[PDB]
Order: sequence, then C-alpha cells, then structure tokens
Amino acid sequence: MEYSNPVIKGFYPDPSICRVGSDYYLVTSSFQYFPGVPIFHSTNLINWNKIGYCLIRPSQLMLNNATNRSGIFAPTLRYHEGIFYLITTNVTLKKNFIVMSEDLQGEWSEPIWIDGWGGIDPSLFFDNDGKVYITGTNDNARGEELGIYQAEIDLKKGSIIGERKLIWKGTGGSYPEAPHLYKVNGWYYLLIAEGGTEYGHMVTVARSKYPFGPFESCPFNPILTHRSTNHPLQAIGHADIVQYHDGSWWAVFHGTRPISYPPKHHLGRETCLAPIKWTDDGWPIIGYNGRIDIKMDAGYLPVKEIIEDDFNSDIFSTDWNFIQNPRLEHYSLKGRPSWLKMRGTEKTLNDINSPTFIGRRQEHFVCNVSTLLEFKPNQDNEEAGLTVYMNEKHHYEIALTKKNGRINVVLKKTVGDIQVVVNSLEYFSNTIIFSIQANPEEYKFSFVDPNTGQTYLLGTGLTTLLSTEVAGGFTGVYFGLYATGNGKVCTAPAFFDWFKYIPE
Amino acid sequence: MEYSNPVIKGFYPDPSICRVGSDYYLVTSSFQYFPGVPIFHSTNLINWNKIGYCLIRPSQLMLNNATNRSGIFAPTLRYHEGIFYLITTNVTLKKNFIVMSEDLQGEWSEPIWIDGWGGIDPSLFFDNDGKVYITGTNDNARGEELGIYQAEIDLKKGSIIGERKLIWKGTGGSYPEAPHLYKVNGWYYLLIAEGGTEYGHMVTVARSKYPFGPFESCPFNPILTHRSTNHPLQAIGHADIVQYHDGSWWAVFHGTRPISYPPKHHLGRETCLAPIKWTDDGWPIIGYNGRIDIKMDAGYLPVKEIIEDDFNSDIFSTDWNFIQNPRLEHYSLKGRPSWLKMRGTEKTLNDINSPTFIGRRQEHFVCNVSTLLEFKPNQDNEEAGLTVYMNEKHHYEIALTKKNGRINVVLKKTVGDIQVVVNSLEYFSNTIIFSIQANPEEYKFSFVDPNTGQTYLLGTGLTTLLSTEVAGGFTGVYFGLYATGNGKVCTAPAFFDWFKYIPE
Ligand SMILES: [Ca+2]
Ligand SMILES: [Ca+2]
Repeated sequence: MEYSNPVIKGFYPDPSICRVGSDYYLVTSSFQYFPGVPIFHSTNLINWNKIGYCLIRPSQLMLNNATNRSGIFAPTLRYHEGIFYLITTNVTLKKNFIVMSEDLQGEWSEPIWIDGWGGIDPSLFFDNDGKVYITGTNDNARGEELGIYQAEIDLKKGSIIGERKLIWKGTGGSYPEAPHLYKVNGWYYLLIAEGGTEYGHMVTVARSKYPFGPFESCPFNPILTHRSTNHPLQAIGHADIVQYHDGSWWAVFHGTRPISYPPKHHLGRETCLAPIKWTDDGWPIIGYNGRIDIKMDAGYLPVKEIIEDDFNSDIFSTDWNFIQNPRLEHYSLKGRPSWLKMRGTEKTLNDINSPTFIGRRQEHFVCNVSTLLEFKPNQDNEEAGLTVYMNEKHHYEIALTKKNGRINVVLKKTVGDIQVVVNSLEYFSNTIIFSIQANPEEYKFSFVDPNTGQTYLLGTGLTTLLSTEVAGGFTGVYFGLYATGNGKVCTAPAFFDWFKYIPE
Repeated sequence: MEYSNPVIKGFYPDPSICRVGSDYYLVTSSFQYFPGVPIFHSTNLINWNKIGYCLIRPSQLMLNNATNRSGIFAPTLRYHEGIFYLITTNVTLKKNFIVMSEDLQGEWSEPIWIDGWGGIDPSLFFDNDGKVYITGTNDNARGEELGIYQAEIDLKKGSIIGERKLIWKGTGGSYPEAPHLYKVNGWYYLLIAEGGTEYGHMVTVARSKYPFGPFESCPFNPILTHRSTNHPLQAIGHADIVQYHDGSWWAVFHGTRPISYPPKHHLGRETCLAPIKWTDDGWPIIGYNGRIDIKMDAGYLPVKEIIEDDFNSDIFSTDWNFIQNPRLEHYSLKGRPSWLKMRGTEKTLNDINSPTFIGRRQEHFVCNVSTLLEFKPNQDNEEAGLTVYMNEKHHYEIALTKKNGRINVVLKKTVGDIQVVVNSLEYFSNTIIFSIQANPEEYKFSFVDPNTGQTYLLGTGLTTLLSTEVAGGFTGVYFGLYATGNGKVCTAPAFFDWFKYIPE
C-alpha cells in the first residue's frame, strides 16, 4: 500500500504529533491567523481530519500587530495522565505559554505564561521519574549562544525549576531549533531542525544517557533533508516522532512544493509523513536513507475534497480564518439567514490590523474558487470581493466597487510597493458570482452575471508574485471574502450567499 | 594582510582561472549580454582589471532569442604552449565551442564547434602525455545519466577522440557540473559543483590514478559550501583552482550576497577567492574547513571605484553591454561628438530581441547612478531614459516621454505580468538629468532640471522585485540607457552626454 506526501496539504507547518491509545492528534503553526493552532485527528497517520483549533479566545490568542512574520510559531502537543498540553510561542508578544485540555471536543484552558523562558519552539517531555522537561531555542534578547536549551518545569506554576542549560549546539547548521526530547531503548534522543526552514532545512539527532547530555551527534547526520537536491519536495524538517500502535515508528515534518526557477512556493509548508528505521547501533534514520518522495510505502498503516459552504449554520466552519482577532460585530450569520453579512471598515487588505476578511487555505495547485456576492456600494470608496491573499503587501482581488457614480467590477493587485487596478468593467446589477481558477503558474479571475450564467475573464495574475520567497513571512496563500471602505467605514453591507472550493 | 570577498563584485559568475607565469587571467559567464565572456587580469588573485571580452563578433556570439535564462553559460579558460583556449556553451544554440588567442590585446579566433559534445560547463585539461581531455555535464537531449562526462579531444579538428564516458556521478547532489580535471602530486582530481547554483550549492572533489577513473569521493565532501548556514555569502561553488607562483594554492568560485527574508539577491553571482590546504592524505580543503567569509587572510598574496563616462571616445568602454547582438546603426558616438546618440526602435525593455539599450552592472548595494539626456519626443509613443534592469519582465525606468501632446517625466515598472506608470510629472525643457540612488532595499528615482540644479524625487522601487529569485534566470541587475518608440521606430534621437556610477 502507498500514500502520498504531503499528507496534510496547504499551509500546515511545524507539525507536532501525540498518540493517545489508537488515536493520533497533530497541531500546526498559524502565525497571524485566527483561530490559532489547528488540531487534527487520525487513526492511520495518513488521513487527518481537522477537529478544530486550540486557541480560540482573545485571552489565549493576542494577535494585535501580528503579521505573517509573527504571531503563533511552532506548537508542540503532548499528553500525560489524561491531560493534553499545547505549548507554543506568541512571537508578537515574545512569550511562551501552555494551554491544557482533558476534552478535545471542548475548549482549552486559559494560558499559563512561562516567565523567563525565551526563544521559540518550546517542547515538553514527561520522564519516567516524574520530571518534566521544557526544551527550546536560544533567546536572542539575552545574547545566548545558538543552540538548544532545556530546564525542568513545574507545569502547574508555569515556572522553571533550576537552571536553563544549553544541551546541544547541533551539527553546525544555522538556527538549531524544533527540539524534541524522547527516551527510546535506554537512550535520550534530541531531535532538532537545522539550516533554516528554507532550502537548507534538515533534521539532525543526538543522543545521551542523561536528559541534559552530553549529547553525541549521530554519525550520519543529517537524518532527513532535501538540501542540494532538485526533488519536488523541499525545505523538509521540523520533525516530531511517533510510535504507531503496531510498534512501527514514523515522523511527521513539513516541506514545500516549489515551482518555477529559482524555486518559489505559494501553498505554504505542508505536513508530510515518513517511516523511521532504527539502526542496529541505536540511531533513527528517516525515509529512504534520509530522503523522501511524493509516493511512499505505507508499511502496515491501514490506508483508506470538494468544499461548499452555504453559510446555513450560525457557527463558522473550521475552514475559515480571520486576519488577527476579528471584530466579531462585522461578520454576521444571523442578519440574513443563510448568508454571511460583512461590514467593511476603514482597513483594507493592505493593512495588517484586522481588515474585514474571512479566508481559507489554498490546498491545491489546481482548483476553482467561487462566491456569490450581493453588494450595492453607496459611495466611491466602497469595495467587496474575493481575494487571493498572502500578506498585506501581496494579494490580488476581484471586487465590486464604485467610481464616479458608476459600479465597476475590478481586478486589483498589491505586490510589494506596487498597487494597481489591472482591469475595470462597468457592472449593472446588485449580485455577482466571482470565480478564480488557479493553476500552478497563474490565477484567472472571472465573474458571472447570475441572471444569465455568462462568464467573463477579467484578468490573470502570477502565483509566483504571491510566493513566500517574494512576499516574506511563514505562511501560504488564502482565498478570502472581504469588504472595505478604503479609509472610511463601508456603508453598504456585503452579503455572501456561499463559497465553493473545488480542487481538480 | 586581509582581502574582502567578493573579489569581483556584481554579475561575474562561473569564474575560471588560468596562470601564465606571474600573470593570472579569469573569465565569467555572460548569458544574453554582448559582448560575451569578460576577461580579467591580476598579479595577486585579489585585484582584477577587466581587459575586455572574449566574444566580440557576431560569428563568435549568436544571441538572437537569448534571454537571462540562456545565451553563454560557464566558460573555462586554459593555456597551453602559448595559446589560450576559451571553451563554453551557447545554450540558446545548444552548442559547445572553443575560441583561441595567442595575444590577449587582440581578438580571439573564430569558433571551433565541437560536434556531438553536449551538456554545459565544458572544460579542458592538458596532460603530460600530450593528450587533451574535454570534460562536461550530462546531455539532457540524449537522456544521459546525470553526472560528469569526459573524452579525449583533438583541438585542431574540434572533434572527440574515442568514447564519451561517464567518469563520476558526484556525491548525490543535484546537477553535478562545473567539472575541472587537474593533476597534482600523482593524483588526478575531479572538482565539481553539486546542489544547483542556488542555496544548495556546494563544491565536491574526487580523485583517481587514471584520468577516466575510477574516481574516489573525498571523505569530507563537500569541500566548500554555505548550504544550511545564514552566512552573508550564499550559493557558493563553481570553483576553479590555481597554484600561485609562490607555491600556495587558491580557488576562485562564485557566491551571492542576498538580503531580505527569504533571501533574495540582485547583484548576481559574484567572484570570490579562498585558499586551499592539502591534507596529509592528499585531499584539498577550501577556506576555513569548507567555509569562507567576507574578510579573509591574504596569506603571502601581495595586497594593494567611481566611474564617469563622458562618451568622448568613439570606442565604447568595457563597462558597457548590450542586450543580445546590438543593432550597431542605432548607437553612435560620432553623430554628436562627445555624446552617445541612440535611436529607439519598436522594441521596448519588455522585448527580448535587442531593444536599444546599453548598460553596466550594478556592482554595489549603495551607489548613485546618473545621466544627462537631451530628448525631444516628437510623438506620444516616444521614450528615452535610465533603467534598472534585470530581465524583460523585471525592470524599472525613469524616462522622458510624450502623452496627449505634453512632455512628461515618468517612473515606469515591469514586474512579472504587471506594467505600471507609478508617477508622471509634466516637464518643460529639452534636457534632463536622471539619477538613481540605490540602497540594499530600494532604488530612489530623481530628476534634476540641469538649468536650475533643482532635484525632484519622482518615486521609489524595491530591489527585491528585481532579484533573481523573483525574476528568474542567472544574472544581476544592470543600469542602462535606453530609447524606444513603443511599437514604432522612435523618430526623436536620444542624446546622452555622460554617465556616472558613484559607489558609496
Ligand atoms: Ca446561502
Ligand atoms: Ca559628453
């Protein structure tokens, strides 16, 4: 049997995995998007169902001033004695914290803020002697030597016990990070990422008889990397290991699927899966001697996408994210039942601080995305539509707007410091269907007059100008519904009847 | 004593070096630019003076349809018994050839086309038994196994003797290339690049008692790389070795100086220098155990930039390049003595096939570039100015033009599929000074009214949208003087009095 990588497509980076019996749970980083820290469930490591998010309340997730360069970085999920612990960093606040749950269908706890624990990529390990260890990166604010730091932690108090200790510098790659401590067959293993989460990314491992070291570098490090290859999967690393309930070992990690030359990726970092074999002399090797592929053998894992939202429920589906904490009063599923009613503010897609926007990840290179919008702009500033969005300086939109008394459908782009209206056609009714056809190299923007079914191609845009390499930050493209008054509050409400995401 | 890398700043990739006595010569790749294959001279490996170009005649350099993805790829320069051999690939033609010279102040020979020798990165080695070997990459047209291929060559005939043989696959990095064969202390060494000329770039070496192998991989390969580091120098490789006349060994190679995040570079790949030490057991190691720095120790090398062209000579300076083979009739240094007179054609900066353009490399992150232009456009299509140019889809320009009867100074950008006029101001005289201030993140476009000395900032543009990562291809930014009639021949001549390049 085979499976395909990525196992979780689209923007799902920094996967951390946790087994409870014959169930598996996985979390990913979310940066400036709300809610934060998606959590998935699987019984076979290949097929994952999103069960919700870990950070859903303002008290857990403070994203004011957060961007696709900041907000929530790598999360780690662990389970001990019936309690789940999610530990992560809000980089906008420069603070590490934990939330807890004993019931994954309910919400997680208020955060426990870990004072005097800096850096990113915090992780937890529960030892057999009752001690709990927190492990993370160097803290740049304190001018620490680059490497992996660890201390004992008191989980109730949110406090460190004893001293914060450098335990391993890694093999000499940049940005030694993503540390996880495990104990397997009498050895402590410290698994990390080096080289940065770009084309240099790799996984390395060390081991020790003691949890604080000294750690011996694996002699065949790195144990996973596509650096210096032209494989379709790149930037592979940030791994977390699991022993499946049949006894076999596996790693989850992320990688990208870049296109063009030089390589550029727009679907974010995507979660992948590979087997682990343990060498006779006690070291893990991931995949096919440190490499992986799009098609992989499933071992004995038991092997087993069109999304249409009609907005019929008064609860938002788990596909939807907002930019930072949303202004809840500007989105309503009750004002017009069976529609989403949005109130645009002065903020636009060029502003970081929560414009009126709701979006879902692009998870496929080839897909068709559409929405029906009712919008009668009252004044020239007023605008609502459908966006392909990377960050505040990299986004394309097709929208209804008003200029000099006339209603126009427009195609608008922001790329870096360039803001352009690419095309504009007069439009003569109150409802419109917007559709975007994505392929690897371009998005094609069309509108349909609902009353006739006639489609019109308004224009096109390059995927590569929305790529992470171009745009900056740590995220993937979203498709979003938005409204704005372009420096004033938007007096016309925007009503979206439905949203469709149809992958090829 | 110290020196700084890069030793040759700006777009100077794929350096090949050749010693003749106490003189050193070095060549670089030039892609679609004319003339082709710059050649430099040094006596100390650190300071290089450009002495001209190797490919200066249409018979040597056929660049019709060439782009910054094609044209002339890596050159190799060798010397035997008073004759210099320059061997390279015109990738637009998919052909390898050699030109020869016995006098570097004169022009090189007509090409000898090497029939049935495919791939890129051809190199020559003259053995002590009188045999000459050609070495290069796999030929994708023939579905060859990836690796380094070699044969004996008859240099007079331009023909291969005997069989084309795969001699080494490399260590397992992508794109094994840049092969050079040497013979040192009884071993044949095969030095190559792997990983691609981007963030995976590295140098590896193998050795054999025989020129065709079998080759043993160096046990500490790679011997040079910045992969998986955050060093300011990246993408390092494509090395060629020299023994300096004091007996010490050195490598030249290229690397980039990227900025922003993810890393993006706009100055091209730049030539660097590092020492070699030979291990007791007969392997070379480059630099500081396989890494290098911006400041390096000069060993015993004897250690030792404002450019102003007034156009007073009827010979173009060696700074100037054209896009492909120029239409010579459209550039004149004689029509108005002490000025460059250019005739714009229907072709624009968006067209690959030789628009009227002359340019010089950006060689510094911080510099000020200016020109005085006399231009009285006769019709609305007509345009002349100063460009910052990466390729046909990535360039910014400040220019004089005409629209609806009125003369305007404009700032124009092409980025991918976006073509925009960023700003436009009416202008009321026949001469103008254009100036661009570059810094690492942005170019600032100003014009001066020559008659008053008053400067005006017309606008700005991001360096990152001209970077190779964004734009594609294999080159660095140029600053150019251009004219165009935007689909018609430009009826107004453009006269440039001078050009200044003032680095910080
Ligand atoms: Ca509906
Ligand atoms: Ca002059």
